[PDB]
Amino acid sequence: AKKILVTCALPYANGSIHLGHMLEHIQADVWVRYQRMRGHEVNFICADDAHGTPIMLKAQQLGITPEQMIGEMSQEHQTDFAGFNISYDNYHSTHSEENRQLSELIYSRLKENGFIKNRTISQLYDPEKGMFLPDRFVKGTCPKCKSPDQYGDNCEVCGATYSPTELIEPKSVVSGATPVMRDSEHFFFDLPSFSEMLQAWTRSGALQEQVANKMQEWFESGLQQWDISRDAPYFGFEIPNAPGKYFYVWLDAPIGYMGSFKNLCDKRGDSVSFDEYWKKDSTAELYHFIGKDIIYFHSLFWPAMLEGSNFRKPSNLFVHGYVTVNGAKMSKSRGTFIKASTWLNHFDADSLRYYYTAKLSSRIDDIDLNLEDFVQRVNADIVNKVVNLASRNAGFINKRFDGVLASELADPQLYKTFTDAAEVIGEAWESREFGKAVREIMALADLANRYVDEQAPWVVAKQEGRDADLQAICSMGINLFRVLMTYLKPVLPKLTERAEAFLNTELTWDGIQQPLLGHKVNPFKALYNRIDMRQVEALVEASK
Ligand SMILES: CSCC[C@H](N)CC(=O)O
Ligand SMILES: [Zn+2]
Repeated sequence: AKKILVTCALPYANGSIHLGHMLEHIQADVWVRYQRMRGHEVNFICADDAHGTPIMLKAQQLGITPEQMIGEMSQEHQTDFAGFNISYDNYHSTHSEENRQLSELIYSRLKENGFIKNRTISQLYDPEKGMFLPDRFVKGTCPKCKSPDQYGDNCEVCGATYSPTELIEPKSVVSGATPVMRDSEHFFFDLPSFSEMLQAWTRSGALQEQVANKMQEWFESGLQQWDISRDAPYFGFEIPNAPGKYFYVWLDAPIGYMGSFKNLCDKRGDSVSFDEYWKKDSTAELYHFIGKDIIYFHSLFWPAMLEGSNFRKPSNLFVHGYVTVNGAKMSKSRGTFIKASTWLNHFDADSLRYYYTAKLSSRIDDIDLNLEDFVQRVNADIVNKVVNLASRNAGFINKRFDGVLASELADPQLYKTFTDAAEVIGEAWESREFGKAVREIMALADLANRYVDEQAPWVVAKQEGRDADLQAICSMGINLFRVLMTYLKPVLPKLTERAEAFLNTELTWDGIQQPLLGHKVNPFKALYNRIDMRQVEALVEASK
């Protein structure tokens, strides 16, 4: 049995969960649920990313403490993820004593080992508020086209890009005061010292080809020292021995993966597992599921931080693409920027889990939620292929055979075809070729429905003396449903629970080798109903 620690990226505390987050958390959860079904020790770890200047300022604007605000969003996030049945073993916060201690420990080791440099930089500063301004908190007039009210390093009228120091008549977004350049000592992590180590990691063949290609572009451009400090006022962790200095959010954020695991171990009273998973000699596996917009932090800064502080590095990074809706980036004006909470007012979680899983692969390409296709595919595949095998057969079993399945399989060869597919389907789940697994499963579902059509139970049922034939056919279909629901158990947790209640059995991966014979099943109300485009139209309207 493997020991596996899996994470998803830590959601920003000052935004609601949306369908882009859900792609990542669903992808990870399907993989995690499969690994648990194969008997491994799995720890699925996440947390909110709760630090930084935007959070500090938003809390001030709301007139509440940052602690109050992040606490409220953590609850909102966890409610949403729970509604999608994301099966975390722990959901913590980067704003935690565990992450503080681990961030201070890693920093102190990096510093003792020679990987922290001090250098003075010059940055725009709001003298009224009394704070350095990140680029997006500076506004002014575009130096090229003279358009007013442009933010940060780019103009949304003419498209020009420039340093915010080039803005005409610059203003602080916080106070309206004119910012000035001010010097400040910053601490830098010496990423370039890890170049050779990181290049060897890139060539090993573990990472997604597309990610390794991006890494080569970054090595070509040249690694640079990384500014990991921010001046007060800040919401984050203060740097030991450096009054008025804080760790930049992105330094402490991946350490939050460790902090969340430490929290889980401590709450369990488990004094051994943290070191078993994070020491350099670990035999446990560590996987980060992440989006393509945060590769650099996880593939360059993070392994180097771990190496330099005497911890193990990730076994793999699993990177996915962006979510599009109807082929395009999510659009507020079109109602396609869809929150996870809004989704659940209109559809169940299983429908989206299924749709994403059917499109996902081991590559980093974007995943398109085409809403018309969503309706067609859920109805065709879930209602009419898989659930149909239960719904078309269970009525006869319950009404004419007292709920009892036949004592033998009607078509043992066909059953073996279904169980023989377990190796390829499981390999597809394992390798993250989710679309391939779904295609195989639905090909089997087509065979199962062809079997039932060939036996014509709606004819057999009306013909005198054919009761045994009817029970045989319907029991065979139910056993095929049992197998397909096992293969789909990582994908469709709630439907699976309903299937298990109907079948009077928990679905295990190995259990498919023992069909249900001479076995009582239960009645059920609709296992899964059809959806329609009116519901899609309502979702879109509700999201505008
Ligand atoms: C350690 S992963 C942290 C991920 C960031 N919170 C994503 C973002 O804010 O864009
Ligand atoms: Zn301009």
